[PDB]
Amino acid sequence: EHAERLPYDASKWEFPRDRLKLGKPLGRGAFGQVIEADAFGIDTCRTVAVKMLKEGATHSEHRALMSELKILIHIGHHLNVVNLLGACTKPGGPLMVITEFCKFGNLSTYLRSKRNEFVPYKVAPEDLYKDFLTLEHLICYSFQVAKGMEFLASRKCIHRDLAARNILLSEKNVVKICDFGPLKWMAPETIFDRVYTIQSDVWSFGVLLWEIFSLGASPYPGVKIDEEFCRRLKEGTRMRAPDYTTPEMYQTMLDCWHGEPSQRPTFSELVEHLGNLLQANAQQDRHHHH
Ligand SMILES: Cc1ccc(C(=O)Nc2cc(CCCN(C)C)cc(C(F)(F)F)c2)cc1Nc1ncccc1-c1ccncn1
Repeated sequence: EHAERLPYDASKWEFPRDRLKLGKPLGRGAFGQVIEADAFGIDTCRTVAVKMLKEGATHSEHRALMSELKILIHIGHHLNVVNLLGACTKPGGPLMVITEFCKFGNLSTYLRSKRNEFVPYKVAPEDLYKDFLTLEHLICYSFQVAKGMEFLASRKCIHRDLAARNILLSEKNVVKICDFGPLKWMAPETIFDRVYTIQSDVWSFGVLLWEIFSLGASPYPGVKIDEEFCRRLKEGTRMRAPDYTTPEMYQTMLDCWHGEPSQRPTFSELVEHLGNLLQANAQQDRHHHH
């Protein structure tokens, strides 16, 4: 791709390193570290996530982070794709990529923490279920990720590692697709022939759906991921319905796991379908609408 070579609109993206208050670490990789920070005037004060290139990084590592920055800029804006807010690329400090901060963390861990705080739907008095998750929340998250993937697809992208661990949750129940840089999430064609396409991302989306409606459980419980797993997968064996799913959502997972990639729904069809399911669920209770 050589994305690092793309023109850089510094007036639009460059942020002064001295306008950042660096905080607690959020993660680390071969590239360096990601830390939480407060930025002033990146749009006031706003909390952000900063991916920083380690000192003494190799040329390939440096090139890789710059590439990621240019790719994020190329992709463009979408509510459900982690928002790039700026970068620090000029001399005087490390290369830094700045994104919005999602306070609730990854979806897998978050959902897991709400297992004792979930009900299919609230009933008045609703304060008995304050901050509880409901089927509406779960369908909503599913819908948003589909919207985000439909967007990435429209921009000719292939995610390749779609999973709950790569989805962050921000305020107002808005989720963001990320790629922090996965056999249980791979389509058969990917496992056996290393083939990656938007349709294999759909298969992974199906696993993500299972993760969502199991409230953060690990895929394929009780199964060792080995040649026997691959044999049975290719044969048609699929995960059973998760504990918090609806019949419609489970069939959607099955659809996403069709053996033939061309027969799996497209993200556009998933957006349509999940949107309808969400609307039906959101307007179902007429209690407050007399
Ligand atoms: C700072 C930063 C920079 C870039 C990204 C990120 O997802 N980048 C990225 C990069 C790419 C292309 C490059 C992929 N490489 C494998 C890295 C695609 C996406 C897409 F489209 F899938 F969303 C996303 C996440 C983050 N955020 C982050 N990273 C590591 C740990 C924790 C966070 C975090 C915590 C809370 N709030 C926001 N970010």
